[PDB]
Amino acid sequence: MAGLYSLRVSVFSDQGGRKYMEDVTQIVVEPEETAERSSVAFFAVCDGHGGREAAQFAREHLWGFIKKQKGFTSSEPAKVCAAIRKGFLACHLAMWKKLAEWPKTMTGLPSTSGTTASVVIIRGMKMYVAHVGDSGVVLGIQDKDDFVRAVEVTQDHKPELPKERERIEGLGGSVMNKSGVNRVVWKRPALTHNGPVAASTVIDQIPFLAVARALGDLWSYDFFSGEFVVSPEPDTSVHTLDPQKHKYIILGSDGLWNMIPPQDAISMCQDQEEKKYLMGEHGQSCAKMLVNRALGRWRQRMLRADNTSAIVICISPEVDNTNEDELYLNLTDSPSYNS
Ligand SMILES: [Mg+2]
Ligand SMILES: [Mg+2]
Repeated sequence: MAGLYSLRVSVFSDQGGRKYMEDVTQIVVEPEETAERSSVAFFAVCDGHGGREAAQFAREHLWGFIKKQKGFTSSEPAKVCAAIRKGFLACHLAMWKKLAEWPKTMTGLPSTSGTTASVVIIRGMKMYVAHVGDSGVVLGIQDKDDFVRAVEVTQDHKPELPKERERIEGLGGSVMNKSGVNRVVWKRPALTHNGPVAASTVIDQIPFLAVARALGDLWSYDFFSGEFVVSPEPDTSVHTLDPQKHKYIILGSDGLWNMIPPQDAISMCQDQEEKKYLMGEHGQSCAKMLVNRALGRWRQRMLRADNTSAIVICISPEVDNTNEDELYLNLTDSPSYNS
């Protein structure tokens, strides 16, 4: 069952109209002694907020925390998903220890930085997907066909999602519509012995987050229960890749998905793939095309563009290799990339 297929990967991110770039992306391909030096491929999009520090920390450390966990190289998927979940948690817990080193807010309080994190890990014919937040992951599947259908395989962790609101209200928080957007409302401040700032002023400085799960956001720690109101535990899923039917995996931040719906995005990739081999080295990758398309829609709607990021993975049943901004991967050939 050790199947042969190829991937072609592109990635692009743009700051949009924001003053800082807090989106990050990551791609790591490395041989696994487990799969007899067949390579595992890790892809991630992290949409940071409250400062770039958390997203940058996940960029540098999330994959290492994941692949260290017991059961990660197990052949049983339930154990792989369990290891991936533990790696998210370990990365979150490592940020807590880093918090003193991250820059203070403009009022002198500890950093409020946090980040969504969406991860795709391909090993063999299996695709593991883990996420916290709203940087969605979309598959394209061809059922032959000249139409590729989008499938959304992650659900955004919005505060008003019922499972999330239940968890938040159970810790003593609330979910409130603030200016048309539902937000987590937490009023329990992080109090110290040596800190100067007034407690009532700490309370007013607590963020109102638009996601209910993230890595970081350590202000959400609940001293009473020991839980974090903004949860670092990801949803996990496993899918069997069928190179005859699966054609695309898109990971993206909400800068992309707020402008470009899943089917629009998958149908655009299907159109760009034709063009990409007519412009050759100098056409836009699918990822670059998606980001620029979203930026065009932000502008056309007269809105400041968010940070916008995408990773597009094209799946091919062939294993025979011209776009300079695309990485070709055959995982049974032990490629190494950024590793
Ligand atoms: Mg952001
Ligand atoms: Mg965003």
